[PDB]
Amino acid sequence: QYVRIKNWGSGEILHDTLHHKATSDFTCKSKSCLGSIMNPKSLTRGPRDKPTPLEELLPHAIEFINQYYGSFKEAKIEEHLARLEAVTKEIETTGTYQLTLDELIFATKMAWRNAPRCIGRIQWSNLQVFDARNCSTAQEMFQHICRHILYATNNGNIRSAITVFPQRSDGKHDFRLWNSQLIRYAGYQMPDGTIRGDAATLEFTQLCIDLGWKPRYGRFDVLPLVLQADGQDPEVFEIPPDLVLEVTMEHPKYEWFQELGLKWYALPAVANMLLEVGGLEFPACPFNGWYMGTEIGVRDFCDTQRYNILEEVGRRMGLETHTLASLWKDRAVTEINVAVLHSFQKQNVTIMDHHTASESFMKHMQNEYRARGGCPADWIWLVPPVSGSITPVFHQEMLNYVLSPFYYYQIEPWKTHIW
Amino acid sequence: QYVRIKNWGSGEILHDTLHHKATSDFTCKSKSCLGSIMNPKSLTRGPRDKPTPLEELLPHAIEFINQYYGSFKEAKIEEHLARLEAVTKEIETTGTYQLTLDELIFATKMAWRNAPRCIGRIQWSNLQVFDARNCSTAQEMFQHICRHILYATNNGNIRSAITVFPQRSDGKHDFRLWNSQLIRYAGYQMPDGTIRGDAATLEFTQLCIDLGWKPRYGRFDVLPLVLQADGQDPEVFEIPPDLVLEVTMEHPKYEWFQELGLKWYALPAVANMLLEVGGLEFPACPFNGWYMGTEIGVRDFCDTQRYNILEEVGRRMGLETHTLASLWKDRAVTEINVAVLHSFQKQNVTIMDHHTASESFMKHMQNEYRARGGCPADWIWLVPPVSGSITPVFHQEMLNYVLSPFYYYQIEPWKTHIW
Ligand code: HEM
Ligand code: HEM
Ligand SMILES: C[C@H](O)[C@H](O)[C@H]1CNc2nc(N)[nH]c(=O)c2N1
Ligand SMILES: C[C@H](O)[C@H](O)[C@H]1CNc2nc(N)[nH]c(=O)c2N1
Ligand SMILES: CCCNC(=[NH2+])NCCC[C@H](N)C(=O)O
Ligand SMILES: CCCNC(=[NH2+])NCCC[C@H](N)C(=O)O
Ligand SMILES: [Zn+2]
Repeated sequence: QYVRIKNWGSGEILHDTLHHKATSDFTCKSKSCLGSIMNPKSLTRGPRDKPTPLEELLPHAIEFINQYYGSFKEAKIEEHLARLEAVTKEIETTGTYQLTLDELIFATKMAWRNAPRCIGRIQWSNLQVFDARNCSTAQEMFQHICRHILYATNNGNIRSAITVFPQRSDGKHDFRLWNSQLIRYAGYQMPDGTIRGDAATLEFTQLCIDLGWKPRYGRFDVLPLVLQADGQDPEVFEIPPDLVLEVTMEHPKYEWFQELGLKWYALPAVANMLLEVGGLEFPACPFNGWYMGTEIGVRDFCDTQRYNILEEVGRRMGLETHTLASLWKDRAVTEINVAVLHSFQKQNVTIMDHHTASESFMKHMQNEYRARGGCPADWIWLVPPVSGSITPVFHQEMLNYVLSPFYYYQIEPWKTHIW
Repeated sequence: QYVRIKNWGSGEILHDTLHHKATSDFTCKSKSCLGSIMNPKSLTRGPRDKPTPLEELLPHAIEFINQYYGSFKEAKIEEHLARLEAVTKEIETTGTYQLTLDELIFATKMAWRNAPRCIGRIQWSNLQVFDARNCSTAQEMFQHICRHILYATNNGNIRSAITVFPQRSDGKHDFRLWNSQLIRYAGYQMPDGTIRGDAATLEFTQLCIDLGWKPRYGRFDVLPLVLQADGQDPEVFEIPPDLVLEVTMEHPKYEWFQELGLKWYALPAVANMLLEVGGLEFPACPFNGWYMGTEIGVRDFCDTQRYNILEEVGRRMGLETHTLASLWKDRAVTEINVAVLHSFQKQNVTIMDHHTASESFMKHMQNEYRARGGCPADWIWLVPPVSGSITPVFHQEMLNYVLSPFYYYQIEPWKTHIW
């Protein structure tokens, strides 16, 4: 039956039945809870050595095809049954199968719809799908990505999109983007122990250098694309500068803000996740949506492990930077968030504030429970890194489980690659 | 073995072995996660009808006695073995047993030390224990509580303390405080649909009225003590006003802040939890520590389901109160937090800001892993309702499990009481 779920802000009660359709075991044990683990094996889908067993594949394929045709208003049994038969024959004859374009589209949106850590899921149906399942070379990958970045950016009017490269076969010819995001700044560990740029890309940045890339040693040096096609070693490609849209940071009151020399890319695109559907796994499917202010303002700029600009902004605000109890951090981070939002709007780059994001997600979660009696949600990721209880999602109890289709994490390509 | 746990702010890794000592099953399933549930049955310890089975009691009692004597630097096998024998005889002869004062003290501090939702646990060893296991009447309960409130308040220099009433026997003669907190404001649903006071005490407040208490219908009317002794019906007692220390709210810049007419009690004391130790359950053991700013500033004052004063403060700050994306809520809530801290310090009432609290907890969590290879922690409760990622605990992965001794929740007394 259903798990009773409550919203303490409204007192509203919901019944989750959808959690029944969950697959394998999640992160938490029978007597313990590992919900605050960032990368649990339950959310990861690693390497392959041989094809996936027919006994396993077929059952999943049937289920997905059933899910697909099931999502239709006005059924099509005929086509449905015909498709079931066709897929079976294909698995029998080929050892796998191919999704129709419409099923891929459906699958990409469902996997998004089933992403528990995503707060923008109310947009799940508005998604552009670029079919690159035909791709054969890295150069071709590079071309597909450039087309993706260009379409997505749309001169600042960001559009959600995903590019689907070839599915995994024997797992010995994997298409993979060694990048965590299509566009990201490099991090360099200076000779003086210092760190210039984004400390989070330190390892990858060093990899790019090892792959022959030339380090510019700047705080905001966009990293190269490191593409691996058909199991082949990775080839490094520079992204055409004209394609990378950026926003320079400035505050609508503090004119000294510009003097910080801050900026960020406008396109947030996850590059290293794997799409799972009907038995199939796509280890290469970069997708993107648009930014939520706090991602840049709070995390990227203020994380102690990222740009860490919070004390500097505090000093320039003339705050009691040495009195933790003065709440100067609360003050600074809020002004940084205003700079980030204001700067995007000014330059006409689509962005969304955390309050608005939280509010729309609640609307979505309600549609979901009403539509399919549930919505997989990770409270720990869905609550903004600032203003927690000030947002409605904080007061909402939720269930986190892995359905299918789904976007999994993967093991760092350079850790599991036979050069 | 150990569960590897990481802190993404420092990159530091920890090994949790302590989770091994966990008892029953927690909240989360094998394929689902219910970590965001406020009141899971795994954290609740309900009513009793008959004594607790000797087969169950004895094993737990032995374990606790072993834990107790084990916590000693320089062992005392002799006394240890002697105590094991004495407790056994007692269970055999009486059908239960009594803890020595020192074991009760030890047990109250361990149960605190084992509270995953508590951020002040670095103070776990500094706790005053008032032994009221001899109490027989409500009047006596009322006297013990008054003594507790007086000792704890200490004219503003708050001291942590707990009062332990008689343990449960057959569960048909339970000592219980029908209150959620020793000191709390009443909530009244006005005739006009409105709500005056604290909306969170609406039901209880109505109960008090039903028990003959006279409603003053004010925004800050301290509620009466509703004590139930030896299974007897609850008797209502007014708390001596002189004993309830309060702080009037005022901002160190906005002089209009006082015009809001806000104030809060200085003593946060949980009244309705149950202490569990060596097979024994104490359904009545009010305890207290001191406030952390955000509890009042963010939750009590700004929760939409509490006093909900956030838009009013926003208007009086002249903020774009109708433009959610302006981040006015971030601005107001921060000033309210400054009012709350400033007002407590001004009136010399012990209080702690969330930044300082988060920092000390990290120090504690480190002592714990180093001391006993673990620390049960609920990330969802331990992260402040504001400034999330700005605090170190947000970047710390943690394991949540129920050890013993432990402070459990209980079912609302008025739901399970034979009048
Ligand atoms: C259109 C607006 C969108 C917004 C505003 C949005 C917002 C977010 C945010 C705030 C995160 C948190 C990232 C972090 O904290 O590191 C996230 C994660 C995620 N989103 Fe969305 N999202 C959007 C679109 C998408 C799209 C188009 C997809 C996929 C087709 C998607 C899939 C996911 C997944 C899988 C994660 C998890 C990433 C991870 O675990 O690192 N999102 N999203
Ligand atoms: C001395 C300083 C203390 C501080 C600053 C502190 C702080 C906190 C805070 C912030 C909460 C959150 C309450 C909420 O959000 O509703 C909490 C919960 C809790 N604390 Fe502590 N605490 C302190 C002392 C104590 C003491 C003395 C005990 C017990 C002997 C204790 C046991 C617990 C327990 C069981 C909870 C859970 C309450 C619930 O689930 O509603 N704390 N504490
Ligand atoms: C340890 C903890 O799980 C980790 O810091 C999480 C918390 N919540 C988060 N939420 C989002 N959206 N993104 C993150 O990176 C994190 N980090
Ligand atoms: C739904 C969710 O569990 C609930 O709102 C929690 C979140 N974290 C919390 N954390 C603390 N300290 N106190 C609370 O009351 C809550 N409420
Ligand atoms: C990839 C689609 C979802 N994208 C998104 N809203 N942001 C999450 C990734 C960007 C990352 N949080 C950053 O600020 O660097
Ligand atoms: C009871 C000991 C722990 N107390 C404490 N620090 N606060 C939690 C209870 C008070 C509650 N959060 C309130 O602001 O109304
Ligand atoms: Zn869990």
